[PDB]
Amino acid sequence: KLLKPDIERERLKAVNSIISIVFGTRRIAWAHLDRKLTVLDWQQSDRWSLMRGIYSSSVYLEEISSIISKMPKADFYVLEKTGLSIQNSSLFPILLHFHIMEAMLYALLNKTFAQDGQHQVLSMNRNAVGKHFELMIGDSRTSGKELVKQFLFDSILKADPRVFFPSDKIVHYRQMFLSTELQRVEELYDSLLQAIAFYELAVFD
Amino acid sequence: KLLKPDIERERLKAVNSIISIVFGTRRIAWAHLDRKLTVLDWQQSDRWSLMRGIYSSSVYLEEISSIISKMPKADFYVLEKTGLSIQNSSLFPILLHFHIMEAMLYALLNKTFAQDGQHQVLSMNRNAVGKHFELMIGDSRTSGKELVKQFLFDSILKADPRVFFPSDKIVHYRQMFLSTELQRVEELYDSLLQAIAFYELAVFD
Repeated sequence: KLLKPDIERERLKAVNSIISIVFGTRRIAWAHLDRKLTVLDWQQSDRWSLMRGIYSSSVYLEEISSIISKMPKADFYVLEKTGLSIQNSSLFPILLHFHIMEAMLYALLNKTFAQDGQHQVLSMNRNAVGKHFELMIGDSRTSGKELVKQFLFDSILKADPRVFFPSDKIVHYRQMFLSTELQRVEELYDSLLQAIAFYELAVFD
Repeated sequence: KLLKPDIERERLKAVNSIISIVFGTRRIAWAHLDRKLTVLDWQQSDRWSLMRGIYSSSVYLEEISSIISKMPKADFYVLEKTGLSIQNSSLFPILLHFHIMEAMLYALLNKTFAQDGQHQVLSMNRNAVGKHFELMIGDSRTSGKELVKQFLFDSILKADPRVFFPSDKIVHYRQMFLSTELQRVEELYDSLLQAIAFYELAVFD
């Protein structure tokens, strides 16, 4: 239930790095984390041309191809599996957008699937990630902004933390968090938390 | 309006061959036609695991990769653009299926797009193809079976044919039609009709 499709515990425990991807209706963000829990890259971008009343596959292709052209190679690419269902009609536009994004990411990031048939793109249960970080109110999630801010601006550093930021990147990551803090880019926070949760729940059991 | 995205007229007139793809909820079909209007290939899928209750991107990736592995190369891959609107909540399961199919076909059949940004997958308006073959009664499109039967079994030979079946293949295409005459095989008919309409409306003017 946590991860789909089903990957052998062997390939999961031997991961060297993942790219965790989270998107909304307006923005997308991703984080590259290695098995040392080091944040090798962490980016967000406002894909403002999407979700403007039309569902043009050609525009989705241009946007998603541009997004992934900035991603380094990783063992797995992890997307959110949300709680949206077909029964609610008022959420149809969002659900359709999410499935198109997910479909092209599955297709474009599985660069060798046609030759080896091994899945590299996974969907991770967002509700389970929310419970893991105690971000739930009711059965929905609250913001992980404050929890990410703790990781990024904690003072102690006298015990092994749950996530590491390199020295060359920590200055940029902090300027990125503060410059986008007023806009509250939830996808940026959620991509980091999903990557941490992937290692804590699926790699280092 | 007829074709999306917009393609330079230079590329359209220079087409050597196309793959015309039409899918429903149960089957997919395609036709490979060159600029001499020769049916180089024409076939349909049997049965797939899609549209059986769930929408799994991993399952769509597996099914569509298998379908594409049977297709030859072509200059363009033309998909149907239907009139289903997100405003019509009753059809969202089918609309979701169609958009996932389209998104992965756009992603997987654009093997060079990531380098040059030249679209090779196009969406052709189904209603316009309907009007071109005078199949419309009101705003609904009737079956093209009679047209295709006429194209495959025309023994008068007093008009310039609009499509040509090669000799090593015309035997197989006729027994394909007769074995499928007793079943719902509209995708097979529509894939051929869409290929012809593409040449008559976009290539030769």
